[PDB]
Amino acid sequence: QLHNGLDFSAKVIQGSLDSLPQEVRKFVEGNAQLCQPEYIHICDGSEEEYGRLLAHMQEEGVIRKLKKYDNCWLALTDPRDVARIESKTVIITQEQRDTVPIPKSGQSQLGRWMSEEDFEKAFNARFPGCMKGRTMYVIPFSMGPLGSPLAKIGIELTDSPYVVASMRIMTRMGTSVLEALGDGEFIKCLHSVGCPLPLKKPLVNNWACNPELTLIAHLPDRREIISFGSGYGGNSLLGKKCFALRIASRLAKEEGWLAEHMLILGITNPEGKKKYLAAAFPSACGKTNLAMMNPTLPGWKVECVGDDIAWMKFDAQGNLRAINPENGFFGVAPGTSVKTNPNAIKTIQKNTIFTNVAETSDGGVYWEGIDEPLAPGVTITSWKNKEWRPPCAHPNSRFCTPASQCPIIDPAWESPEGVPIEGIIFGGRRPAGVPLVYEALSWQHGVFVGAAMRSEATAGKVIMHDPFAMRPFFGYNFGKYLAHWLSMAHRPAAKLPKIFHVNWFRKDKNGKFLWPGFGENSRVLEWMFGRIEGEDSAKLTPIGYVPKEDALNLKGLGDVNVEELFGISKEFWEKEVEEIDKYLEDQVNADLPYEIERELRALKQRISQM
Ligand SMILES: O=C(O)c1ncccc1S
Ligand SMILES: [Cl-]
Ligand SMILES: [Mn+2]
Ligand SMILES: [Mn+2]
Ligand code: NA
Repeated sequence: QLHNGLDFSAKVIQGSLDSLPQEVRKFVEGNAQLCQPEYIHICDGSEEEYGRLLAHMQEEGVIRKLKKYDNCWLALTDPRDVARIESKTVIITQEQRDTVPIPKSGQSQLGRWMSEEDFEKAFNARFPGCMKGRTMYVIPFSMGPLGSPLAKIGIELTDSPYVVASMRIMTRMGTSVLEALGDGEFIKCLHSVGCPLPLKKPLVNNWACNPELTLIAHLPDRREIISFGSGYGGNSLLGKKCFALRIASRLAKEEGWLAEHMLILGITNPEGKKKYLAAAFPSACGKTNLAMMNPTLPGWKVECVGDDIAWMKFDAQGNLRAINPENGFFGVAPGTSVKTNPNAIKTIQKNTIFTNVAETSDGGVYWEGIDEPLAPGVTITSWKNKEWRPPCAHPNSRFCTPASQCPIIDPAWESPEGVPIEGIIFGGRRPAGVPLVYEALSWQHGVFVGAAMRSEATAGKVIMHDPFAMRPFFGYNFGKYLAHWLSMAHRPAAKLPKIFHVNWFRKDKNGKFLWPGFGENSRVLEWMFGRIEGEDSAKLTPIGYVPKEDALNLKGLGDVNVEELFGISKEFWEKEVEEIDKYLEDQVNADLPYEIERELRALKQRISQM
């Protein structure tokens, strides 16, 4: 070198550039050159590092300690920066069609592509000098149990201590990961809040962000994730959606596995027999509630493996093995109660970071639907830091908690070979037409059932399509994703799990729920379990198998109207098939696989014979 080269050794405040794997050092030093951080901190993952970082954020006004609990914290954000922004989330590939199908008549709802050239301009308009005056933290992290053959490693560079703390909870991170990685391949994750010092614009609520320039980008062919201007959740904790669904789904396709928006639970019947099930419901639905269910049926146990993302690969015996690539739960707070989710309420009482919830005057947390009366003189500060009376919490407010703290965490939740999935459940909120539960007729049918998923949006009401619960998350062309799932039927040895669809939301003509739900949903899981064992507990219908009369355990429920709850109307299903047809034709178009068109035609045909 003729001067100091591009050596940032002088600016390292923890760790050593010399001890990094060569390619990790290149990634760090290149981005230090580009972003111009004041310091580089190579994270170790230690409790001391974590404790110190939290104390520091506290000193800078960035988080508040919640004094009601053991080591819990609260962040309140700039209200411009509160959620994933789909319209600023993009995937870059040489060809648009590889990322999203070319729709027939409308705009695609299945992803957003950006050209390499357009992304380069965007990147150049954002990242140069963006970390000036700030520490660049280097977060080495594993998605999956450390050293599992199903795990994948990333390195996230960030200028946000809040991301570092949250990534500690949500991933495995620190020195052990760098040691596991060695000279292997990793996903390159670059994040900045986009507020270099000295600040050009007002800092709101001690929450650095750059809303106008917010851009969450994915470069699967480069194995890169590049995210600018949001400090929040799925935009900044790059392991979760960006890596573990978007990038990972593309890797899965290359490699023969599946990366999916599914909870994983273990269910044990009164005789001690255990199965694992995976379930995909829209983000707005109760995946966490199901994954941590407290079953009402005596002798049944539910244990949680994960509440969000599943990586699944057929092993050499044909079993579908699943891991939770996450290390925590990043759960939507509102609606979490002792009634809807007692085990979640337990988990979050220790060592948890909350974002955009309300705070009680006794240093506790609160939100819509917490269903917990407040003591005599206890008042509320809203998530906007103002006094509040009976929203107090933002609808996308969150808890971020260690998975190991769940009182019903599955004993195998970190087993490196994964847990054997025997059923895959799809579901959506449908106030009419759709039965409580049905079973797919075949693998191909089951893939169609995934494809056809629809759900009532939270509020007049709209019923939206959300195939496989993956609509915001596909890493590549959804047609090709469907072909990938279909291909599993031709894999030698593969034991294809049974596929089900559920709906907890069916209403009578007065708008009253026909099914009580919550822990009563264990009655549906019981039926599934028996069907997997080969029990003759099903009746054939045009849409699939439903429970026979008297097959569902209704003991304890009184008079459940199973007649209406399992009613199938020709008129409803005629309309439903037409809406699914028009949707797949438009959105998937030339990339719709033959077998999915065949399943659509077959369902139309069975409905025609009613
Ligand atoms: O809330 C519902 O009723 C529901 N049921 C099944 C699957 C997803 C949801 S959101
Ligand atoms: Cl989010
Ligand atoms: Mn999710
Ligand atoms: Mn086939
Ligand atoms: Na704040």
